[PDB]
Amino acid sequence: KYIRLSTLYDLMTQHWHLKTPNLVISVTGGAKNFALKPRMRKIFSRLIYIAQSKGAWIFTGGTHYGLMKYIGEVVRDNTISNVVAIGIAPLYCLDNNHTHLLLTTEAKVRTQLEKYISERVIPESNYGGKIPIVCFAQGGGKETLKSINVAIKSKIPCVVVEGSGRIADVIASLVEAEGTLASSCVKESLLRFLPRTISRLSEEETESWIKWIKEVLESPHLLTVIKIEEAGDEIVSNAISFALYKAFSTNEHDRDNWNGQLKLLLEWNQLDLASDEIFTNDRNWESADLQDVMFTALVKDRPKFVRLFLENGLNLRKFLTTEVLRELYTNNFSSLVFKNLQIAKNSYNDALLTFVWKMVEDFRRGRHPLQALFIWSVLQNKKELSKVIWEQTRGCTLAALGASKLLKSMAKVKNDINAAGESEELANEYETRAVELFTECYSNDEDLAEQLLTYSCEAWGGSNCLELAVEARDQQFIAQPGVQNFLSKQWYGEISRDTKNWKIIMCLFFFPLIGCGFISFRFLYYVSFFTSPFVVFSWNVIFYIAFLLLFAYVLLMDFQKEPTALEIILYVLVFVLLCDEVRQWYMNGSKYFSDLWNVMDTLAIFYFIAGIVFRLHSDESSWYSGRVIFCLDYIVFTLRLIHIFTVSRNLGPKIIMLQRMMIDVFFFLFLFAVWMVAFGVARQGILRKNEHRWEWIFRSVIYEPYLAFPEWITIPLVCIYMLSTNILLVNLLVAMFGYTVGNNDQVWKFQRFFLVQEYCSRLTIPFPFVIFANEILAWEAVMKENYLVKINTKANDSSEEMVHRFRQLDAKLSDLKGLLKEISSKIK
Amino acid sequence: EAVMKENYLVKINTKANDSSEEMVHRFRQLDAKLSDLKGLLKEISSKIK
Amino acid sequence: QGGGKETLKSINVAIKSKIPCVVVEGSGRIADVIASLVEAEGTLASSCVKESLLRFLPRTISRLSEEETESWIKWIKEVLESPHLLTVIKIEEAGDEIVS
Amino acid sequence: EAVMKENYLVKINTKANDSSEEMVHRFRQLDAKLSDLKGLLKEISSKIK
Ligand SMILES: CC(C)CCC[C@@H](C)[C@H]1CC[C@H]2[C@@H]3CC=C4C[C@@H](OC(=O)CCC(=O)O)CC[C@]4(C)[C@H]3CC[C@]12C
Ligand code: NA
Repeated sequence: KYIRLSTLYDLMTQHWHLKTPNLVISVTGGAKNFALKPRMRKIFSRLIYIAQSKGAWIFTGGTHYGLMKYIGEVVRDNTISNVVAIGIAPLYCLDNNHTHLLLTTEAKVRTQLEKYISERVIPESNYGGKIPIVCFAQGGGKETLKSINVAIKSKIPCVVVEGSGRIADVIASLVEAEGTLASSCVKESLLRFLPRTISRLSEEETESWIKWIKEVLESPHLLTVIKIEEAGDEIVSNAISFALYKAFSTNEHDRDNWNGQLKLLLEWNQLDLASDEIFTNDRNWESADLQDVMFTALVKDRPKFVRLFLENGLNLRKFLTTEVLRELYTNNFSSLVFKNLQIAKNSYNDALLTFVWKMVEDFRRGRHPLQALFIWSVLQNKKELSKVIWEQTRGCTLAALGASKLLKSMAKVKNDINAAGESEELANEYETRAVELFTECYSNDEDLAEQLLTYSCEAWGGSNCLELAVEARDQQFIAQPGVQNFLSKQWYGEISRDTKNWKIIMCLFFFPLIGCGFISFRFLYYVSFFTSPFVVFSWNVIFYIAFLLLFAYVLLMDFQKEPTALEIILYVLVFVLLCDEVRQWYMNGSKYFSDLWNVMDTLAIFYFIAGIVFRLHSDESSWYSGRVIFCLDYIVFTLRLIHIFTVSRNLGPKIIMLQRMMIDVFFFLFLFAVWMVAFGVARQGILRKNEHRWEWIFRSVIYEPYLAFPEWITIPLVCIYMLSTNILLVNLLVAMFGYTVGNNDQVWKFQRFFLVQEYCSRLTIPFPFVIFANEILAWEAVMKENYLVKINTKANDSSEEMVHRFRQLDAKLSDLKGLLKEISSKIK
Repeated sequence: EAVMKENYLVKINTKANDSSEEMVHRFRQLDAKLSDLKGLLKEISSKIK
Repeated sequence: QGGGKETLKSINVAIKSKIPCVVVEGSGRIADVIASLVEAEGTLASSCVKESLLRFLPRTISRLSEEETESWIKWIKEVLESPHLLTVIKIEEAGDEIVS
Repeated sequence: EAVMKENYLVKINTKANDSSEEMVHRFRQLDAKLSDLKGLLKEISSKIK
């Protein structure tokens, strides 16, 4: 949009586009030669994204050269994600990337434009109104120094310089000094950095450059320098906001209006500036009007200011009212994560997620409120902000684990794998946040720690800290030596673990040996003995062994025609071994039958009742058919006993090698039985009874290989006998090393934990008797307060980077020249 | 993709942190400030005689 | 650790009457004044007090009468008479066991 | 074995190399030499007036 020039604001901000909540000015002029360094393009591309986040205008020289060409390429590429680049200008080629072009006699409406903008009060009023202006200067020469004085002296826009240029490095080096307003220190410099420029024209304009700099350094509170040693991220935001704050602070009317300077420093991210110049206690504030600033410090994603307002005094359990919490979930809860929650609730349903999905619903519909703000910041992956709200929670061994479940149950939703990936790495540093918070709680009194593991929590998720870890599969928390000691103290029960291993077993046989000092547990010690799950599991093996020796005895000597007294006890003991399975039919959820060995125990009893049905029929055809499906069930009641010994010896590091291998041979024998059906058909289809068919053939083809003309066809038959023995032997050896593929220390201790806690979830009564059946938290606050001090003590290896140890040398080196130039002045 | 490209080309030349953590230029800027002393301290004695 | 009127009063009435020790740290308004005023000699700080004390706390001095602001010179010149009763907890004691 | 013992007890207290490679005392001896300046440079201005 060309406009020839020789007020402007009305036809271009009402008929064309929006307002301008920021306005950056890059003063370069038509310098065709410009070294866009990889640092100089870092400044003027972070600036475009900052201006995109604020919706600014960029006034620059509208020509197709230098930085002004590089600027226009970034505004072209960033109108797809609201910067408007207004350009003001042999003949220079025009930059074909400025959406509104404003073509000596033209750098006077540029000054007339910005002063009309800088005066223009707007009732949004975050910078006291008055539309913040920055003037970025980086070049050298005539028009650069002119554009600083006509900026600074007429009205007040800030100027920002960097350490790369001809005259920008002059003013970058002329701020750590005093030179009587630099009436003779200008020519001391300005030929060291630009010697060719001074010998071009008249001295009366070179004399004027002294005046052009003495009007600049009158106000050094409007000139921020971007040094070279700001060699990190966020250096343009640390320079604009540091410049904009100076022009705000020196209005001499915001001493009462300190609240304007806080929302300015909150619109940007200036923690170190706000903590030193606003929250420094020589100013009078009350810390009760901080509440509308805190509500914007959350929803505008300021995780560093929410820590600042809390450490400056803010009762968060009194700030978090219910209308404040519903302004978060209804307005400031992002719809993408909320639609991610519905898919998280349906396909992976859990008691925790039903509590959270109820919580987001009735907060979007209509107490422990601090445990609801922590949910708000952990759902949307506020990674630095949820670490701050976690530090205020009443019980933090719990809430670090429960948030680790809320992330990991949403880290499996594959709608956005990045958000499901950031939730996975955030939950790992809540596992790690809850490991060391527990080992510090376990390096102290261990009985005091284990009461916290089984706390009722007043229904945070309704679960304890230990049960929240096993459902979330937090392998780092459960494999620590604190919890694995607690299980071994639980599985041995009230018996001490220092007796021996065999010393308990020599007391199961002989009941008078418990009453002696032969067991060293901790009046009627037998109830403590026969309720610890070591002796419960030790009873249900020697009873199960003695079950089989009277199942074998009734199958050889007895079992003539009458179900005698030895079989009636064999009837009811199977029913005793059945009446716990109807309680194993409880707490199953149709997935505890998905281990392929609880079902073989349940199909064992269902194969036994058919032997009872076949028994009391008095005919010899079903009596012998009742003996045979008793004898085949004798194998299954041994394969349960063998599977007991298989697990209970290799319960340890070999529990991940086993039961991954067990499915791998379950797959291999399935591929064997598929091949035996194939080899049966190729045997039935060759030998006789060729067409002699009934439903005989549907049952003979299976069992017939188990009991067991060449014109050119015998040579592929052995090639089949090479191809068939390959693909079965390969599956045999793949089953041999399926455990190998796939932090190996933590993964077996959790699998060791999950099996014993499945057996600790059993009733802790022996087998024949199954038919018969808030000031402790004041101690964890000290362990909590020592830990929160410890995680902010951790800046040792950050401070071993001696860039502040070199900076305190620089303060002591600045102590020299500030105090040594005064030594020479008292001599003359 | 040009913005993702331009953020990346800035990033690969931003990477001089562990090169600049070698403080041989942080010692060199001390040497410039130490050269600021002797260039400006020998002139203190000359105005006394 | 603090700043203001009653903090500087509670040091002089400590030190001058009998001898309890005082311990300051590098975080505060007037505590950082006395933290920075131990590596120096200023003729008992009769004119070096106002060289500081507005750099660290500028709003505090423009509140009341000069005759009590003149007294703050006396309130500090009685403090730095005995620098053997005033230990400073510096920021660069960034480890364990710094209070002991 | 007392000589092999005495060389070893010296050796385990010799081991403060990687502790002393943390140059916080090498910066502290600069601070003593920087405190040597201001203790001896304010007296230069007082003999001129
Ligand atoms: C004389 C005949 C007829 C009876 C033989 C008795 C055994 C069948 C019993 C008595 C001793 C028992 C064992 C005693 C000690 C334990 C250790 C235990 O290993 C664990 O540490 C469990 C994991 C844990 O929670 O720490 C597993 C079961 C086991 C082998 C018991 C399994 C069955 C055993 C061998
Ligand atoms: Na075969």
